[PDB]
Amino acid sequence: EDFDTRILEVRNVFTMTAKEGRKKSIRVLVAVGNGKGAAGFSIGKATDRMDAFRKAKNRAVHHLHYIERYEDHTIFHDISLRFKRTHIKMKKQPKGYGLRCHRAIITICRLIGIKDMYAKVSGSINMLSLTQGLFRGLSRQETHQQLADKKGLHVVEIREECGPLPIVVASPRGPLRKDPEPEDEVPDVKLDWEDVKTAQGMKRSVWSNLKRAAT
RNA sequence: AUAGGUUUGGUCCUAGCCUUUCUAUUAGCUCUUAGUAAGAUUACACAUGCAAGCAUCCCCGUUCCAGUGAGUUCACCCUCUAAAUCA
Ligand SMILES: [K+]
Ligand SMILES: [K+]
Ligand SMILES: [K+]
Ligand SMILES: [K+]
Ligand SMILES: [Mg+2]
Repeated sequence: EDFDTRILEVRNVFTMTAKEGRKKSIRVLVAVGNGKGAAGFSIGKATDRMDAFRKAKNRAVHHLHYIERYEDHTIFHDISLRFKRTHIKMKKQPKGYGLRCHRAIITICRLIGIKDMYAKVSGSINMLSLTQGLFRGLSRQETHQQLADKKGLHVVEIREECGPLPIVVASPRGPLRKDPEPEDEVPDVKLDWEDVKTAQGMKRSVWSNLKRAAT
């Protein structure tokens, strides 16, 4: 009773049979989630649409991921991934930002319990790949605690709204290293041109930052 | 772009086209009030009226303002140095 189901896609797939010719089947993608991190998805197939809905709904609950939510409202860090030909680039956002993402990601996020996030889907906009990719990235996100333990260092959060106050969000449960992490003068990191282009005010889009209903 | 529709018996990939947003002109139909802003398609031809005077005569001004977008890297910086203002 805690879990809620929401349809993502309904497709009329067809095969050819010797006796009848075109045989119509229903392929249904559904996502189930209780809103507290536990969410899954499944594909249900049946000649009747009701049977397809049921099969997908009941099978999705046996394939539940657990999503680590930072402060139970957003992701811990920005996740960029490619699943097959679909690119999903998700950004961590502050409280009150909303779900500025593809309608399907909005639906899945509400089931997971993420309230604030931005995501841009590029490449193929296949619904199967998007869902499978979204759950792949969110499942693999590293929490602040896991980072502190791996690095043996404090994770200190700097917030602009709190000035210079150092907020320690995670500390290493084991021994704390005494050597500071080597500060590379120039980071050899791969930058997304779309990010850099926006930061330099070089991106004019009439469709970006349009006023939309509360999500 | 938070995207959407569309190739096929069907699936996936790629791809073009189109949809949704925001402005400006024109057309159809329709139209109550007030304030404000803006306002020939045409460097085609133009009836008529007006748009430059001032002032003890000399001078000064009419080389400005206003208009248009035909032509088109004459517009910017540096160097140098006329005219002009500082009786
Ligand atoms: K397309
Ligand atoms: K009209
Ligand atoms: K005079
Ligand atoms: K011109
Ligand atoms: Mg001189």
